Amino acid sequence: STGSATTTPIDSLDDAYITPVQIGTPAQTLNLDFDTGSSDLWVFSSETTASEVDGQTIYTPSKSTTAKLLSGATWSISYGDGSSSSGDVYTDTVSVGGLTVTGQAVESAKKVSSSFTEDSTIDGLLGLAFSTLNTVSPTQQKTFFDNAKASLDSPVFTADLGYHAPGTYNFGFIDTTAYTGSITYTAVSTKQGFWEWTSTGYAVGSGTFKSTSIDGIADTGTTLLYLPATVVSAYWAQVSGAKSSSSVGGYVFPCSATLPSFTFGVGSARIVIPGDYIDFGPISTGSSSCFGGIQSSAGIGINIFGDVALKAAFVVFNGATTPTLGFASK
Repeated sequence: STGSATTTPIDSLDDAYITPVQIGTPAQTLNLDFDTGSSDLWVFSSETTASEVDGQTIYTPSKSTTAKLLSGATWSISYGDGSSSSGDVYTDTVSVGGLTVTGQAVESAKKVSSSFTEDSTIDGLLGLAFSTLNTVSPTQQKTFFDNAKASLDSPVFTADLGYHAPGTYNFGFIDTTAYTGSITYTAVSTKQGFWEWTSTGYAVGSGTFKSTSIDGIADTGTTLLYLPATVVSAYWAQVSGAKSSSSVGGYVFPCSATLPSFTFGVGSARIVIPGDYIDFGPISTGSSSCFGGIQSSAGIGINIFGDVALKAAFVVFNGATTPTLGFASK
């Protein structure tokens, strides 16, 4: 089997991407944030505290003939941005882009934090990291991909995120028309439960490539590119007037600037992020200070290849017995 679904930016900045997901019988379609940095599939629901729902579409398990309470199971998760959610668990039929999993753990939110409430466009998350990170207790549950894997034509999924435009998540096949050149594959460590890999270096603009190992994660659920302070300083030093602002919470730059590109290494291959992808717009409406898309990972404790980086590439998440990651230009 295979599946193919379009993923769409939630706003004009590509802050996140949402993908329609069918849950239950008859289908209830929710728009979920596919997140390769976590491993829970959770949804706004009929059980979510009413004051914490503001415009989201909810899953109502009592209206699904295939929903079953997973008795005694609870979940609770916190994300890198400090947001969180928790609740109980149902199993139900879940389909993405024509690919169907029966008995998928669907984690129903009883509580969500303010940033989730405030984001009316995101009806929940679909985790695509390794199932060892799943938070369900006392019986850990498998991700949608893990459940689908044995049925897929090939044990892979791909992320093809657009810049200010829709893109595609495919399951079970590699669309050879979706990228240029060849795909370069690189080793993955699953020791921390992430799609963790080591970039071979970077360049700023038309500058020379610096060979240096950068361990980080491929994370579709993180908006920005978080790299070591040395690398980030070298980038922003090429933008007149750019500075790190503690009050804003990172690097900002004059909105009048033209940003240089940023290149990252994948083995001997190179992925180029155009300068425009690094512009996240005014810090507040009407400001001439703009937020940067490359930020320091210092104090996160991990480097994160988020959407800013991933949307510059066609990315293969290879879930074979020994997982790997592939990157191609597009």
